[PDB]
Amino acid sequence: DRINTVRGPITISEAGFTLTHEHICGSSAGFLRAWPEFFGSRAALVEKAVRGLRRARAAGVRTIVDVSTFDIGRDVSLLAEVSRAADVHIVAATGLWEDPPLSMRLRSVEELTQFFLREIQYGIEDTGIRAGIIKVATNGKATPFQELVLRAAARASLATGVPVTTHTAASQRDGEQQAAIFESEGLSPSRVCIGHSDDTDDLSYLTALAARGYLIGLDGIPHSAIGLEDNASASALLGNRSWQTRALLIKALIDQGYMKQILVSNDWLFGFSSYVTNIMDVMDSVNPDGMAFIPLRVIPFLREKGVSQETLAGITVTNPARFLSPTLRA
Amino acid sequence: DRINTVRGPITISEAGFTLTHEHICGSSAGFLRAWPEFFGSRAALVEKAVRGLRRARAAGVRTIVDVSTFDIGRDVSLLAEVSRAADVHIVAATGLWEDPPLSMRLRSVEELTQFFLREIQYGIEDTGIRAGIIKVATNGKATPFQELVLRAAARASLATGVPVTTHTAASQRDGEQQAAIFESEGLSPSRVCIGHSDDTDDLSYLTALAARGYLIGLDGIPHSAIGLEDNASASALLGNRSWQTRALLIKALIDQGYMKQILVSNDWLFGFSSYVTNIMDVMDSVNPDGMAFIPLRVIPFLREKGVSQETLAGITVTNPARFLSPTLRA
Ligand SMILES: *[C@H]1CC[C@@](C)(CC)CC1
Ligand SMILES: *[C@H]1CC[C@@](C)(CC)CC1
Ligand SMILES: [Zn+2]
Ligand SMILES: [Zn+2]
Ligand SMILES: [Zn+2]
Ligand SMILES: [Zn+2]
Repeated sequence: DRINTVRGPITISEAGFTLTHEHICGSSAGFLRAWPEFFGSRAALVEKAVRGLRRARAAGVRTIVDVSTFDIGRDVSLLAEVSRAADVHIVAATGLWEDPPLSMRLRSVEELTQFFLREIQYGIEDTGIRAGIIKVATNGKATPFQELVLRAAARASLATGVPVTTHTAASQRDGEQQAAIFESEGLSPSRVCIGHSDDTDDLSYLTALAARGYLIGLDGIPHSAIGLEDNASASALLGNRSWQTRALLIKALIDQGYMKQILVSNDWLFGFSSYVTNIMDVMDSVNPDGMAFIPLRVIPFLREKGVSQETLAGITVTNPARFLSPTLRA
Repeated sequence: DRINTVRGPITISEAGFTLTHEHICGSSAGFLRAWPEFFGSRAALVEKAVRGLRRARAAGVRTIVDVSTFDIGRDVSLLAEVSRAADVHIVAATGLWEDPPLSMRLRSVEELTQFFLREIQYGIEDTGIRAGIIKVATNGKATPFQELVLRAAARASLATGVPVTTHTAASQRDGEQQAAIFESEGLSPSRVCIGHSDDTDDLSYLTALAARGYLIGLDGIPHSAIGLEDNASASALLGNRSWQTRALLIKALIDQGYMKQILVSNDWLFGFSSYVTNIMDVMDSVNPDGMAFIPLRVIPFLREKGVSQETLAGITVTNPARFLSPTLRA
């Protein structure tokens, strides 16, 4: 019962209020090292992230789970530096997202399992920092390689107790296939969060997952392009459903009896090179609260709509602790 | 008139016998750092590369051009270590090959030009090592992003005098479109090598490029799967034309008056993670000479077929020096 962070193991009690799907920087493997000026400078990115995490900490956040994989350009040295300076725990991820390079896409399920286990059990690169979560992705029907990634993630989870969290095209109901593959490997749904699930309003899809034991990641609450006029790229990324609409899915699942299975987050970033240039500026204009958006805006909104403080504390503290603490069956 | 290597500038005289298309390791950005055990260990890869380069040096090679880009997982610290230990100059590359990540594929022609110029004029990552060549790629008709890469490579070459070298699907005559795009930006064909050109027997394609001034990269001479029975992956990568057939294209271009435009190489590697597992073992069984294959087997073969020593010295020493030495018009 300890959770690996970029600064070492922490007890479940130390995690506190936890955002379960966030990014310091959404990039690509090697990109921050090769082209730091894309972000102004590495120091500028560090400074921005520390300011943002300090603001989140002032609003009550104690831990974020950075679900950046290898192919999101996860730099655990950057995460450790930012975590130290902001006094916010950061859980790092292994796994693979939607942009694996050839050297990953040509691998077998066994090889991929070895790589994920390396990052969980030994360390990331030469840093000794161990991942506390496994991140995977589909965008519609899984590609053949994505099927291997899902299976390898299940195998790594079954060996270590570390949970799996997923990226979906929620409107395509990807979670159903993801669940099918995970269960074919014997993985407990208690160890899996189906993420980007606030991208859909289909309650039959969401409750079908929750009914069989999955955690539901409502992780992009502030993502919306409403009020951005004539920005095609921002609308394609963020959608045109309001943050209130996304947040009300939290209340819906509470009202259906799934309060213990909800995980809430911002899916925010402090740099973002894997999309159009200046998307970060657009996103910061939409949501200047950044990662503090959940505690500063969503929690009071749900309280106004009748959700209790106790229930929201369970969702933001108890559920992330139960999810992250390593086990085969949570 | 100095050429950048991973150990600093060298004079044109110091380059000597030069292989113009080689790789220490064919991988993906960040992969060697994240999963060195894929290659046994980093130290094992270093040892293998040093042994191979020492064998090449004993056969007469003095310089190789490592045309690994960012997305081939070029590790210039690895190149410098291997170059020091083997006493063989290594020229590093910028540019982009066929596996760019999202953080590259979303960039503009201007942004890409900035990145290529960074690696030529300032340094690669934080190493201060500067690229001496720009590598680009198409596989058939250029994708929209590949058109931007080709244009940015031309712009970087026009600003610095550093040459461009290309990957083609030679049987699809990619060099014709590559030339068209390069020339639309004003780039001199004297600054461009159209590579993998030994993958085709079409002399009308090859002479059409050479006639307008391009250098012709006959750079995969030992690549052949003849005599490998029932290895689909090796045959798809290496082809079923013999090394003698590839080598005779050198003689053909000499006989057509293009001796000053021929560049010859092995396109060898000491590690190879961007293809099927154990491809390196298959390749080493096909060609145990590795990068020494050109001087030990191809040069004597061409001499037996009537090519003079003087002409082969011009192709292996003079042409690479004229190609690499920075200039707008060579
Ligand atoms: C938390 C306490 C339970 C209610 C009131 C009903 C599920 C929701 C808020
Ligand atoms: C090098 C000298 C010229 C010949 C004999 C004819 C082009 C080829 C070998
Ligand atoms: Zn995602
Ligand atoms: Zn995310
Ligand atoms: Zn190539
Ligand atoms: Zn090559």
